[PDB]
Amino acid sequence: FGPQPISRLEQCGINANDVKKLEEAGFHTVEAVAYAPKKELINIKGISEAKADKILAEAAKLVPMGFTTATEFHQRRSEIIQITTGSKELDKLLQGGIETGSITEMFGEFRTGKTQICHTLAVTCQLPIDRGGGEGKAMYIDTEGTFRPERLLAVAERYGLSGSDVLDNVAYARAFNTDHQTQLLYQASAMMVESRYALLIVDSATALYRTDYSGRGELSARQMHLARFLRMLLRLADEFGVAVVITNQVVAQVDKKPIGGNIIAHASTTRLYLRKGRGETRICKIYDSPCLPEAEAMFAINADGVGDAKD
Amino acid sequence: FGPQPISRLEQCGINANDVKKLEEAGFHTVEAVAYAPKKELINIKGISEAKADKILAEAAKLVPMGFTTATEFHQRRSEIIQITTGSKELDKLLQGGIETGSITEMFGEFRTGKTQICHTLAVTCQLPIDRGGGEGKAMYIDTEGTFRPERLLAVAERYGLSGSDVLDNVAYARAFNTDHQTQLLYQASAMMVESRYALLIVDSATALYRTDYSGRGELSARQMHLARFLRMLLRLADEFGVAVVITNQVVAQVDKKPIGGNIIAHASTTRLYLRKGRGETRICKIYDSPCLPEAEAMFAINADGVGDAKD
Amino acid sequence: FGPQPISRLEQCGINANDVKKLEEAGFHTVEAVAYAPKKELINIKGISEAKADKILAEAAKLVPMGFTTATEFHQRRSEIIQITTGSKELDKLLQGGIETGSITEMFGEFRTGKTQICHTLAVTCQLPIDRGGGEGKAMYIDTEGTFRPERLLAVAERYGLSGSDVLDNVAYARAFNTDHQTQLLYQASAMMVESRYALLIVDSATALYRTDYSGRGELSARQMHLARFLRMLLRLADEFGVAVVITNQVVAQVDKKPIGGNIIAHASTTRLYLRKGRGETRICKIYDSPCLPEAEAMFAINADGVGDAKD
Ligand SMILES: Nc1ncnc2c1ncn2[C@@H]1O[C@H](COP(=O)(O)OP(=O)(O)NP(=O)(O)O)[C@@H](O)[C@H]1O
Ligand SMILES: Nc1ncnc2c1ncn2[C@@H]1O[C@H](COP(=O)(O)OP(=O)(O)NP(=O)(O)O)[C@@H](O)[C@H]1O
Ligand SMILES: Nc1ncnc2c1ncn2[C@@H]1O[C@H](COP(=O)(O)OP(=O)(O)NP(=O)(O)O)[C@@H](O)[C@H]1O
Repeated sequence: FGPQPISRLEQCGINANDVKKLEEAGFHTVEAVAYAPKKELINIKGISEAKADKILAEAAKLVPMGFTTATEFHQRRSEIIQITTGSKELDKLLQGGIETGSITEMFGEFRTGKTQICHTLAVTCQLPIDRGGGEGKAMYIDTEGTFRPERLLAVAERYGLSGSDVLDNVAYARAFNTDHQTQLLYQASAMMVESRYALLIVDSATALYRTDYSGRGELSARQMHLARFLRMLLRLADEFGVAVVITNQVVAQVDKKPIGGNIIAHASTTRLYLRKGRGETRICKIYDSPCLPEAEAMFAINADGVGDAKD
Repeated sequence: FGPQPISRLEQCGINANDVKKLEEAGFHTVEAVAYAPKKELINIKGISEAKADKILAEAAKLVPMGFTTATEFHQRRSEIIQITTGSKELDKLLQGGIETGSITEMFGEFRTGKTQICHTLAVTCQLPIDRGGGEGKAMYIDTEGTFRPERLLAVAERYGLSGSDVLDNVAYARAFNTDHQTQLLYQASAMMVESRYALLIVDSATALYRTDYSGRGELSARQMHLARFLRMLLRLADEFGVAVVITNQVVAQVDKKPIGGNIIAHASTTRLYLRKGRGETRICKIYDSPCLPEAEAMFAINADGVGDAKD
Repeated sequence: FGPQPISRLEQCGINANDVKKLEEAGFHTVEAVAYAPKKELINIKGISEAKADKILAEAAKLVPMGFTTATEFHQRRSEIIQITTGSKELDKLLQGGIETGSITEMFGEFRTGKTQICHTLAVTCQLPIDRGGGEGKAMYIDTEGTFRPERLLAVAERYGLSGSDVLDNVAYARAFNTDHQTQLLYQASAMMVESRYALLIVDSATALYRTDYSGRGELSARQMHLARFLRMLLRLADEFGVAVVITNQVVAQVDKKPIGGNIIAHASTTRLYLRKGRGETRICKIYDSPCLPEAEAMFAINADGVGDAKD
């Protein structure tokens, strides 16, 4: 029920031809269709004045904000679900868990468990609201080929759900390059129209972007392309309130650091760092998150997935 | 009491039809209606000569400057309120605080606390004049979705005010694109007609402008659009004397820098830089401000908001 | 004593009605009334032949040049006062200072100190001729709202003058748009009739002109309007010999530059560039000035105003 469909903005100014171009353009709702600047709609082989009428009409009949106090907004935030991670110590750290209708991503070294957390979340989101993760199908865009359904099965056994049913409600595709990476998101937006989603794990979203192209010159272009990809996610984030989790790679300071420069920085509504401890033990620390201060946690990696310190 | 309303410029040349177009055009006062060039009024389906009469009539009965010495002006500046930041060290830096009827904005890296300062100011402005921040409702245009009423509650507890009352006097809306960004300002101007305002925090005003469009070609257009947005703010700044605070993003030099190019530069009646120090500690330094020289400060981020170096 | 009044051109052809229109037209002298071509006077609801008689009469009794050698003119240039800047290094650069009965303007980046220099000059012009700046009241048209009387007080303390008296002899108004910008100049011309003036700082004269209107189309109009504004200044420059200083904004080359195209180019009787150096230090360099070739200078910004390199 979360969004209002495109076929709803059919007041008296949605003809066949009019709405024959908006869907194909990549608009499968009224929200993301309003959210768009005159700039957007005009660049899609429409008529200047015809397209302008389309905007104003929909906008009046979509609640396009206009200083709606703060008390009312405060209540809005109380209704937002927070997904459980499976570790009590990790849950405590997030004062509940991973926020929806936001951007939340972790980076660390290889072996640290960023890929791990994603698999665990893919299952934990397939539960009753009362048991943390609220009902809603999970989508996984992997870029590393590090998807392992077997890992999901072990998590399903811990939480005592039918593996086969859980795997029906997690959806997968592999993005293989930058242009594909962006392109895949348009398919994503269509997917969440038909059925209610809760979760995105985009495995290594930004990690592809380093091998992708350039290096040090015509990187301007990379930052532009990433920023464009990232704004789309955020569009997708407020439109439906699906929870965006991105995986990140790191680079040494050489004079230990989340890659992609700053563009990813300003995007992040919540940041996390992983590093390896002794044996199976691992450390998560918050980096940048508006809500709660910087804090550390012990947790471990069990055969059941991401759990508390077995010791 | 700060402005004179549109229905005041009703001497003998404000008919129904005459004043039926000025409001809808985006004029909710006599100040901003005078401040306008013949250019402005003429571009709004009015009559050349009819509109010209409207200008001259209002202008004579609005004190449209004309070399009113400097001693008189000096006294005017003594009457301007300076908002407190909550950190004594930070307050000292601004020889009182954030000037009203101006443009004051900070930029830094992610995690630095630009968003932080905004939330803190949103509360500090809801106080008696004697306790720094003068009485007058706060308006928050966010673009990042980094608004957290919870953060405001912690600040309210420190200063011992009713959270619920404070949240009634802070107003919120999210701008989602360039055209929306500008559009939202027209609603803003109407808002401050009905009730007395003190504060604007526009979170990431300029930060939206990078993902917004183009890059390196047809950027001319971006600068034009930003400059237009920025002049409107300034219009709003002298008209009512509401205090404008803008958040900014940064870009690496690649051969560390406030984005949007120079257009934002000339706008700024006061500039600030934030960077991260060791632990919870942070550094603010002044950049460009006509009044006081370049100086540095230690401050920290407490659970109460932006405070002094706990140490 | 600098000009001859309008009521002086009352030989035998200045009636009530005749001189009832020239003042209101914007003529408060014989100089600017003579400099005007037939075109001017005829466009102000006068009689063709009546207005023609008005021209010829005044012209005969105003010394309207007529190829007056070179040697005599050379002596005229020796009598022109040159205002001090307060920095010995900066003074040396101008072989004395800012020429009067001319157009002298600086541009640079934000933070560079163009606004700074203006404030400093506003005080330095309130002195005995022997101490640089010659006696005569200062007028400041600001467009940015970057006027700070406090800055003038610090300068007054250095030069040991009564702040209150100095502020009585600096006059201020804010121009808020193009039409206002031009309009304000007519009030200016009247101001200098009653009392002897020395100085104009027009803060950001041209800087308003970019946000003002258009962009890339119907810019021909901007050029026309600026050129008209600029010619008026020059009229004001030869008429009274009041010293015109204009502030300018800059634009990136995008393939660092004084804004407003070429029209400002030909106007400039002397040009200056500012850029930031290390710490409080700044560099001024001459651009285009007929008199002395291109040279560079170190100077600094002290709490006393614009001074020499403290080091
Ligand atoms: N079934 C399992 N039970 C317990 N531990 C496991 C299991 N499978 C793998 N591990 C270990 O748990 C750790 C998890 O980190 P891992 O998620 O593999 O890092 P990562 O995020 O994949 N790095 P990248 O390869 O760049 O994506 C590894 O060090 C593995 O050896
Ligand atoms: N309740 C709290 N008490 C103390 N510290 C906090 C609290 N909440 C968050 N923090 C931390 O304080 C810092 C504030 O910086 P922050 O305001 O989040 O940067 P920012 O301006 O939001 N960057 P952006 O995400 O681009 O808008 C962060 O590094 C947080 O970890
Ligand atoms: N009282 C003071 N003493 C010493 N330095 C100061 C003082 N006040 C301001 N400054 C600094 O001196 C510099 C002067 O430049 P400034 O005149 O502010 O540039 P500008 O011409 O105003 N640019 P714009 O904002 O476009 O008009 C700034 O970088 C200030 O931080």
